[PDB]
Amino acid sequence: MAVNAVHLESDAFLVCMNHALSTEEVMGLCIGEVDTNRIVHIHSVIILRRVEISPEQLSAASTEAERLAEMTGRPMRVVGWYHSHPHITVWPSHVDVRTQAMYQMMDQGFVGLIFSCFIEDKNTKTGRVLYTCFQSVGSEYERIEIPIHVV
Amino acid sequence: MAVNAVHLESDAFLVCMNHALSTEEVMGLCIGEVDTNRIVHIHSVIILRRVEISPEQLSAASTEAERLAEMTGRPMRVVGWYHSHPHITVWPSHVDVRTQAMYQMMDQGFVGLIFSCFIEDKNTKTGRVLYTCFQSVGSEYERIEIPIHVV
Ligand SMILES: [Zn+2]
Ligand SMILES: [Zn+2]
Repeated sequence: MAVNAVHLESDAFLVCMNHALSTEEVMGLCIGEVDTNRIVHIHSVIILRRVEISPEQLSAASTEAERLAEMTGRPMRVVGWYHSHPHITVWPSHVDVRTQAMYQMMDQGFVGLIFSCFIEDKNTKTGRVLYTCFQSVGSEYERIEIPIHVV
Repeated sequence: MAVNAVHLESDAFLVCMNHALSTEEVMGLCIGEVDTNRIVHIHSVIILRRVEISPEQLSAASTEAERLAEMTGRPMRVVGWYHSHPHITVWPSHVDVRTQAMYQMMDQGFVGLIFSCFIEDKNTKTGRVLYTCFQSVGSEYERIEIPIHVV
């Protein structure tokens, strides 16, 4: 079992929350660290528009990794990826599962993260936001949920 | 200081050594882990032919990351990149420094690794192989050597 849990610091949570409400095609970059107990600490999340990473994406990631490392004193890095599900259920689409899968070909403890304000019940007057953390598992891959906590 | 030292297990060393002798354009992928003391453990190295990673490169990396994690029990990942300097000095070319620099925009503790059997003295009868570990540091980037040990 690669990752036991994911500790998401409250500020990075609020960022994902704010974009989950956007309700509009982008993807986020989770930045933080991993400790002895296979726990992924996410201190910040940056949201921007085979495996390829644009120089625009690199500079944004590096800038926050600098700001975080300068704050904490510890070295930071990209540990996960975020995107929103405003028009579908919070669960990872089969594309997300196959995407996360090839991400794990590099970090193996890499993490998939999804927020969703979507509600199919069109008669309820009650607000809802879901957030799940997932990975991937011959033959096809499938979702495996990772416990996620907020600090 | 992102990384204190690099612990390179003896078998991964021999691999880099074997290709350093090839004397012939490829690049290697260092696979391992990082611990509390900012030490990069490299358990294996795979050598194959903006930031882009081919699906051919991904499958190779994942396969060894599986084999290592199955052996050690701990989760593995890509921690560095290797290439040989058979026709130049062991020191990182300015391209290597700029390459390593944008690698660090993702991992920050990511490591550059170079082996070299090159000897400019054409009158000496004595064999030599150098290996250095480096990173990158507004304005231009420059080489910063990382201590490297073999297990
Ligand atoms: Zn999706
Ligand atoms: Zn070079």
